Amino acid sequence: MSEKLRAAHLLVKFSGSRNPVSRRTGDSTADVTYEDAIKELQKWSQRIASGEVSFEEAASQRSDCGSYASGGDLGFFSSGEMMKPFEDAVRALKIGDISPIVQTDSGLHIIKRLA
Repeated sequence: MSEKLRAAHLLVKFSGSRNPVSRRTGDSTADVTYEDAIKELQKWSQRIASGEVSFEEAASQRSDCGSYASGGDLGFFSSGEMMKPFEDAVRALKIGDISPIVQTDSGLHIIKRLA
């Protein structure tokens, strides 16, 4: 029951990740690798978890995905409406839970369930 979900996600792009331009670089993220990207995502995913910054604060600046202008959080969607490894993580956490560094087609993600 209840197919509708709400979640917040961050997206990091890296040199060669199909699209070498992040909202965090604006021009190109072709200088940062998947390692440097994980190095970065793991810090924001850390701070968001530790309480240094909120997902919103990190996402709006760092996330290359359109949710940068939304606060990282998305609206309501039907379970399975996202990406395979993305939704895999979303279902793997409840409200208030954040997922470990999950890579995707075009880069890196961390997601937390809002509802």
